[PDB]
Amino acid sequence: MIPQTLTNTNLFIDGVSFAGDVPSLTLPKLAVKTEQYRAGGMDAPVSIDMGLEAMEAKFSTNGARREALNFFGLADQSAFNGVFRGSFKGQKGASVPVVATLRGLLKEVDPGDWKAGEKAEFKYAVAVSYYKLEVDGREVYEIDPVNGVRAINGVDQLAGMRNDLGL
Amino acid sequence: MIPQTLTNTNLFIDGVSFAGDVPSLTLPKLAVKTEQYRAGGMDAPVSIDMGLEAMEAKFSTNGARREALNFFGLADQSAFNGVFRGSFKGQKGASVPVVATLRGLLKEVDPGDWKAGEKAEFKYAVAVSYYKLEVDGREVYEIDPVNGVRAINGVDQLAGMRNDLGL
Amino acid sequence: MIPQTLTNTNLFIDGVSFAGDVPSLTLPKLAVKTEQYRAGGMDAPVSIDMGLEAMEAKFSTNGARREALNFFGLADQSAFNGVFRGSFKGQKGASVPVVATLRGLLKEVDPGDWKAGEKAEFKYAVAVSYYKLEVDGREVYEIDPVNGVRAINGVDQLAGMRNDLGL
Amino acid sequence: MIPQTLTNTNLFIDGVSFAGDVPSLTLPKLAVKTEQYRAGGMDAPVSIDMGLEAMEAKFSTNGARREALNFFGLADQSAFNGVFRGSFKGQKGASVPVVATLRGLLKEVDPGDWKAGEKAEFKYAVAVSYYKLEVDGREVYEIDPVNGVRAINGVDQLAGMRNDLGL
Amino acid sequence: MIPQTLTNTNLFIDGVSFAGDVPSLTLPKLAVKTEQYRAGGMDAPVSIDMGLEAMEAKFSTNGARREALNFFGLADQSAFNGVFRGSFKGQKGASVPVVATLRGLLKEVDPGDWKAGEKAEFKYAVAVSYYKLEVDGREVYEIDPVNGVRAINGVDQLAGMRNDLGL
Amino acid sequence: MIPQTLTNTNLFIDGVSFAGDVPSLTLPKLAVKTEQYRAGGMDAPVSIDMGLEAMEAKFSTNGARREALNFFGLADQSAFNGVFRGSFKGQKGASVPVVATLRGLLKEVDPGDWKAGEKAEFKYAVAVSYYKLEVDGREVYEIDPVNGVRAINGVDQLAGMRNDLGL
Amino acid sequence: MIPQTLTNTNLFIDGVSFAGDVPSLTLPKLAVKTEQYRAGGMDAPVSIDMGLEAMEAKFSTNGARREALNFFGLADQSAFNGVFRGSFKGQKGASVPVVATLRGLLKEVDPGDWKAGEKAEFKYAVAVSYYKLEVDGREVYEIDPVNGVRAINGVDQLAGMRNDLGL
Amino acid sequence: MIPQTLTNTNLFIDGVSFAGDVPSLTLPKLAVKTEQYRAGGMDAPVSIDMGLEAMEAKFSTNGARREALNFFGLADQSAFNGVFRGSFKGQKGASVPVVATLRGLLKEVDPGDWKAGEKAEFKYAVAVSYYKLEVDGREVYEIDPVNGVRAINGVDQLAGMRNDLGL
Amino acid sequence: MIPQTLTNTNLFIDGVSFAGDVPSLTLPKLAVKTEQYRAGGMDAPVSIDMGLEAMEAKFSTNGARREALNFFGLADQSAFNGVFRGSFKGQKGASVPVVATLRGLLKEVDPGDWKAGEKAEFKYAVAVSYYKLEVDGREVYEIDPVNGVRAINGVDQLAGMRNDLGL
Amino acid sequence: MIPQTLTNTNLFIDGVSFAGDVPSLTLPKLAVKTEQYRAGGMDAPVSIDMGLEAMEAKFSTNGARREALNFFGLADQSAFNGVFRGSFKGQKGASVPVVATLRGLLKEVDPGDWKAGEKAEFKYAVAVSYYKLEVDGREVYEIDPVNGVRAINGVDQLAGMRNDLGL
Amino acid sequence: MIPQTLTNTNLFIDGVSFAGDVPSLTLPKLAVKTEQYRAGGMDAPVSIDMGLEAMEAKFSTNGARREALNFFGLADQSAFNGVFRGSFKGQKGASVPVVATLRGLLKEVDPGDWKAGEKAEFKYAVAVSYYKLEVDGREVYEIDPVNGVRAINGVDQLAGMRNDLGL
Amino acid sequence: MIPQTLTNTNLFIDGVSFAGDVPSLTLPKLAVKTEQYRAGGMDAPVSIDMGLEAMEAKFSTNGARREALNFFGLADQSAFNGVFRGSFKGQKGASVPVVATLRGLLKEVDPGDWKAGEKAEFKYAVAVSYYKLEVDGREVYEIDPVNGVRAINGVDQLAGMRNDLGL
Repeated sequence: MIPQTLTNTNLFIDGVSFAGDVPSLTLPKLAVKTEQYRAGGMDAPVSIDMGLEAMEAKFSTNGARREALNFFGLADQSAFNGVFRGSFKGQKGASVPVVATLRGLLKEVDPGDWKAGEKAEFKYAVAVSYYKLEVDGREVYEIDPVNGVRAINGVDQLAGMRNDLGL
Repeated sequence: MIPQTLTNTNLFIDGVSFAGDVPSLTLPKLAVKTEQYRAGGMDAPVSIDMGLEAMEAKFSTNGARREALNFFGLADQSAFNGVFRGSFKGQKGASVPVVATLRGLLKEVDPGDWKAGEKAEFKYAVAVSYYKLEVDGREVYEIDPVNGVRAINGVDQLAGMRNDLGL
Repeated sequence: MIPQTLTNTNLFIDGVSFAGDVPSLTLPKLAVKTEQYRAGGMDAPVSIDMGLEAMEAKFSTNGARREALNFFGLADQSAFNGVFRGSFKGQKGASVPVVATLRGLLKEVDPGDWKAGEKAEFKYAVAVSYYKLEVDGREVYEIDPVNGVRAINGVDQLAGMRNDLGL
Repeated sequence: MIPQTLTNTNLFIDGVSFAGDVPSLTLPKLAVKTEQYRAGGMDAPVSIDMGLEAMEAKFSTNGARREALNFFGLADQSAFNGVFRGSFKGQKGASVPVVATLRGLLKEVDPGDWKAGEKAEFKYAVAVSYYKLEVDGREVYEIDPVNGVRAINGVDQLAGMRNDLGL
Repeated sequence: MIPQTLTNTNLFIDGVSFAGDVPSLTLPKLAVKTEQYRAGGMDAPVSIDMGLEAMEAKFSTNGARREALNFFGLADQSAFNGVFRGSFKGQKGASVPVVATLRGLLKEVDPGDWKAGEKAEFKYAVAVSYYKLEVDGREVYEIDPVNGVRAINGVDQLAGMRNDLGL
Repeated sequence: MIPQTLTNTNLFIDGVSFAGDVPSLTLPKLAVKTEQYRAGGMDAPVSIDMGLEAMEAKFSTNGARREALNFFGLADQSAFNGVFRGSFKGQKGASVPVVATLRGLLKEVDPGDWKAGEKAEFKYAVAVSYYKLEVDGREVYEIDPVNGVRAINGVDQLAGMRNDLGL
Repeated sequence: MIPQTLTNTNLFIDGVSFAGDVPSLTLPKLAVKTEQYRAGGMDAPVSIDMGLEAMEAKFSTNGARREALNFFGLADQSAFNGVFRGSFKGQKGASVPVVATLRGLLKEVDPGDWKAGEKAEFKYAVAVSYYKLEVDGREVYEIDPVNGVRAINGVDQLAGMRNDLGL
Repeated sequence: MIPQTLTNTNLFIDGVSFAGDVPSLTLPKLAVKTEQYRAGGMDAPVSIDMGLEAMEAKFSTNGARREALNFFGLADQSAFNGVFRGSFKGQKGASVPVVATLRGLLKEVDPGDWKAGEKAEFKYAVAVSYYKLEVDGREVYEIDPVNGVRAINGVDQLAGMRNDLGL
Repeated sequence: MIPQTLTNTNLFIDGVSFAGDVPSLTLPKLAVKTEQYRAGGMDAPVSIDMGLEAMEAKFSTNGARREALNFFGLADQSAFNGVFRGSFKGQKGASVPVVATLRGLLKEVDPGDWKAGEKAEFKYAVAVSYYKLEVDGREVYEIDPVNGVRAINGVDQLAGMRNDLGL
Repeated sequence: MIPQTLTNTNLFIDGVSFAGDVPSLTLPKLAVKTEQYRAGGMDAPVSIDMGLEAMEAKFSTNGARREALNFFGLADQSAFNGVFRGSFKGQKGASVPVVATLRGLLKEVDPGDWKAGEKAEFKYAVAVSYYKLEVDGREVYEIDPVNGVRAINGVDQLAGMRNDLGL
Repeated sequence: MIPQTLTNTNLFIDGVSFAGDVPSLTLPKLAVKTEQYRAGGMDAPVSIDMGLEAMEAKFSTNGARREALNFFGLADQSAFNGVFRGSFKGQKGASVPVVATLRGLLKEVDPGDWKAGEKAEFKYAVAVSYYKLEVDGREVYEIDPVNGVRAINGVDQLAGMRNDLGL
Repeated sequence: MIPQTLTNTNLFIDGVSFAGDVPSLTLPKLAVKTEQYRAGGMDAPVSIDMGLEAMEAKFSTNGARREALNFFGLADQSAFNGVFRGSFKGQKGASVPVVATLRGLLKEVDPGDWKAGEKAEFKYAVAVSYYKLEVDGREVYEIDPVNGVRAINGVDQLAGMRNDLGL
């Protein structure tokens, strides 16, 4: 119960600050692989959580930022680290930091149309292999796909699966 | 026969009020699985009610509302409760409350593009496993898919199906 | 040879007047299942009338109109009656009533985005099982799919089919 | 020399009309037992008419139509009567009735997969012991296998065989 | 070599003039069934004329014009006659009449959204079984699909096909 | 003469309800061992009813339903009971129960491909040693193979055979 | 060396034109009874021409065309005459007629599934006892199986066989 | 290195000038059938030139230009000649003529919506069977598909193919 | 009576975890050698349990997993152990482990088509000589073919056979 | 080590060029009659070369190409000559001619379904009695079955067989 | 951490400067063929780098630039060289050159609609067979697909692949 | 426990690299001749290893690769050597070489349909007489059929057979 939204952002990659060239910043969309499930004895289908969808982050630059141009197509996937920061200010004089540590693959580099008097707008896309979202210094999520972590507030929801499969 | 429409809204999740951060609120669309049916002796197809479609609610926030960010991807589906409220005011000085109790899965979390001076606009989607719509304190609907309830004004339309299938 | 168009409308359901809450009214589209037919000895295909398409009416409300919210998903299909009225006024001071009696299924209920200061705009859709259109008090059409009626000005075009099939 | 095809159908069994539940209707395929015949003095084989193949009709229902469910496996073969009707409409406003009186055995009852929100689609098959096809009220064929009738336009083609065999 | 375009139009159906209610008039699009043909010894494909596409005219009314509402879905296809007229005026004071006699099926009737203070805009579509276009009183085209006519300036281009097929 | 089809289903085994896990339900196909019979003096073969074919039911589950996993390969054949229920709803508000009591052998258990994010889809097959189909509470069939029952509407068609063979 | 293909077709039977109802037309496939022959002193088998295969034409109708429905199963084989015509148009404005006179047996009549709003598609098959193919008014082939004719451009290839066998 | 672009255009067909009615003129798009080719030993796919795509020109008129209305659907494909002219003026006082001789089929005639006070806008499309583009009086291209010409500045790139295939 | 299905899997061989490379996992199909049995005095055949069919498991890898590539074709059959694990999660927050201990022969290794930018998809097949299925830590089955065990819930159904044969 | 593939083709028969009508061209498949051979002292079978399989070429036309329609069923087998040409262009500007001289029997002529607005697609098949494949003007193969030639790069592999058999 | 973007551009082809006619310049998009990979023991899919996607550059001209009009469809693919230059100026007085040497195929030439008083806007597309991007005189990337180079800052990421495949 | 799959491939034959023309590469399938064995005292059959199946490799080219076209049908079987290489890259920056040395017979050469603008796709098949698979430089398998070798990790599983048979 208070107005609040984004006011400013910033991007870190390999400790390098892009405070100055992140026009668009995108936190990877989160979804589950809902399988609409209808069986006998039930009229209306119910969705079932059958795991997460593929994550994909995105962030853009307007200049030839050789840092994060040199992380495309590396053989060492998951070497592309990253931190998405966002400053959420309420109505009142209070600021909520939001942090999304990423680690994965710089999937794509898509230089837009160079129109000779218009912004370059390099679009990137990242295929995420690790996702930790923090709000106000507190863990909200932590995915680790390959290790089987899906944590909510520090509670791994997948502990039962890990027990069933024996890691 | 009176003008009337929405004037203001509010969202409750787990008793927490979001009176202040619900720019877009969406009641789940309702449909039936009409199978266009044409047989011999009839020129034009007739639709047949073969059950309901999948429900999906949606609601959005602009700030890192840790409540309802921490209900994504939980193992305990249907733990995501929810109440969609809407205040319908007529022309004259009268107000009609509309309430849609929900219970299901927080299917999706889709943080929009962070553009550094624009609203964050976190989009969520909910896969609904229970739907009770009330208007002016009176039951309009109640779905319970897994138990086989499709009630209109308190009249379970599926009672014949439940008798035929023996629960 | 006179200008003329719609000026105002109204909706009846179960004798209840919605004179006041029908922003959009839609008469069900009418089509035939034309099968583009080309055979030997003819260069260009000719369409063949192989029956009608599925009908679908639509009408919307902005308030929680409990009448016609309580006709969704009823087991008794074709209990959803309905009358679409439209007042066509010419250039000169004359008014032509257009009436489309409907009877079928309230197929769908789709509450739009509740944006907290914008109209609700409940979208409905109806799967029609009976369609009688009247203009100026005169029968233009009457479909009855299940009985095999497709009348034009009172002339059942399907009488030959009914004779061939023996009802 | 006119476009024409099927527009609508209907099924009668024991005088009961299934005007409403015949999604697929199949007239029994007709063939002769061609024996590809090659002899001395001829390069290319010629087919010889050595009688008809087995007939088999088919028709389907989507509901538990107790009429024609209760004609399976009866001891009294040929008690399963039947009339396949089809309304062939030309391009112009003319309708040609096609009628295939059948009489034989309800050979098979094959309820399809009940998928809980999909049509039932009971498939039947009929082993035919009598076949009279009529077009526009005129006899086209009449088979009577056991009596040795194969009539074309009222002309029993098997009269020579009946004379040779002495009935 | 002179500026020229459409200035005004009119529609006749069954001799009835709609001088007053034809907001949109559409002459049926004409195309050939080009099969992009590439063979050995040729690099680039060449299109081949393999006959015409299906024709479809369209015209709209804003009032309940009972004439041409009563020609939908008639059993007698090709009873829907029609004349599309268009007055092409040059720069100089000269007017070129364009006439497209049509005859076919009123395929479709699609009453637009009745918005209570907006034009009705009944959309129709016609499946054409005969097309004669005239410009300045002179035959430009004449299709007759079922008889195998595709005339240009009175020259049936299909005469060779008619000779080959023997009508 | 009314539209009607399946809307929902359910399965009972040993009184246990699987209202919730029967994606596909299959009633055993019914056929007779038609021997296409051609003799002297008849041109076209006639099928003869020489008894029924082997029955086989099928039903599937997506979870490890230990009930009906523990009925495979039991020494006591015919201990696998079962009830296939199906709710056939007409167009109008009426529901027709269909019941197929089964008793036989759980012939087969075929766990589909486990694809790590897709339904399990355990396929079963049942070899039926008893089949009673009921529609709307009325006996349609009753097979009892080993006792020699083939009843239609309560009329054992095999009574003549039982008399001839002396039980 | 010119593009060319089929553009339109037509069928004659007993002088009756089916210019209007021949969706699919099939000229009988031609083959020889190649016996793959390998002997001593040769590594790879060579095919030997040991006569022709059985011919079979096919053509279909969508309406109850009583002409060519009344030629099935006639005692007088080879009374079913027939002419398959095809208009082959090149790229340039030239048309090549192709004609296949047939004479044989209407082997088969296979009415497809009547689906109540879909084409009937009567499939026929013809067992051919005479085959003359003409292109551009010139004899390409003439088979006469029973008389021992296999002519190419008017040259009976079987004259040596006829001499050897003495007719 | 000089500014330059289109300033004015014109169309010739059969020597007739349409200096006055060519609002939109389109030179046929040119492409090659690139097959994205990836093999062993190479990470990234390389496109391969496997011939040209289908060409299609377009040009429009607003009046009933009987010339080029009378070239649709002619049996003599490639009788539709044509010359697309365009005057490219630089910054300085110099003009570069661009000429695209065409020859092919007037594929399509698509009269737009006649809206009674709006331009007619007849859209045409041409299927091209010959394409010679000239700039400043010099040959840039010449396709001749059927003869196997793809010339650049007078150099047939397909000479090797013609040698390999022996014309 | 609860929704439930597979969400994730894992494979163990010789204690080595393939948590990361099991795209497809297949539990061996289970069947009995039903001999359709018909005798005198019974119309319809009854299936008889005459033992189990051959078992065959399958599992696939996309990388050269030297573990389980080195168990093919070993002289010591039944040295190929194995554990198929599957995590079945219900609707609610509960997880059911399913375990199938296997022991037999790695029958087959079938590397799919290596397409240079597509998954390798090594297909394996296992010929099973021992099968214990467990659900939720409880024995469902245990086959031991060579020792004559077919246990259901710990009850050897073959004890009578072992007594009859004296081990 | 260079990308390369087919770009265009052509067919010669009796010196006549079909540059324009060879949509599909097929070089005859080559195989050996491998007899999977397993003997004592060897675990795994080894294939043995026991001669070639039967060859069969194929090529198709869409028009009534009287040349190569008049070579079917000739008494003089091996009079059907033929040259299959194919232009293989690399990535770089180089073209590799591939030539397969054929000589054998036009085995089969299979006119596809004439669908009245679709390509004719005459399928042929050739039974080959001589096969010389050349690449870039160099002999790759030469079969002569009846003379016992199987040459690779001019080296008759069958010379030992010819010596053993004395021609 | 400094504002920076594109201010001006230029194109070189074959050493010819188009300083004056490059309205739109496009550097080829870079991506990897991510295969979303999910296996056992992991909830969420991880993308895998399986090589690069097809590259495609684009650049446009408004005048008939005979240079780079004469490089379309050349037999010698990779003869189309090219240099994309872009001047990135920061906030402060500093300029960063960006250079993308290209070499491949001028895939496509697409002259836009010539509207008689609007820019011509010739669109080209290039299929790239070599890509070296340089920023500030330093190598950022170098692809060479056919040789297997994917260099980052001079470090060939594909050296392991080249070792594994032996070039 | 790491994601990994194929990324790129290559083929060597006689030391010649086909780095550039191996669209599909197939390692020979490996199986054993399992004889499903059931005896007295055992309910369920057990498979027995009775030796290996026939091996068959496959690899394809799109150009006339005279190397490996000139190894078909050679008298000297097992002169066709070969090395199948595959680069398996994990998630992390590591590459696993897989090598399958082959030696046998080029069994088959099957040039696909040459469609004049589509890849040639020469399919080959190899009958293998020697198979050594290596992963990461380590011997996984070595078959030598004729010498009786079936090695796993350097351990000849057939040593007992060789002792029993005395070589």
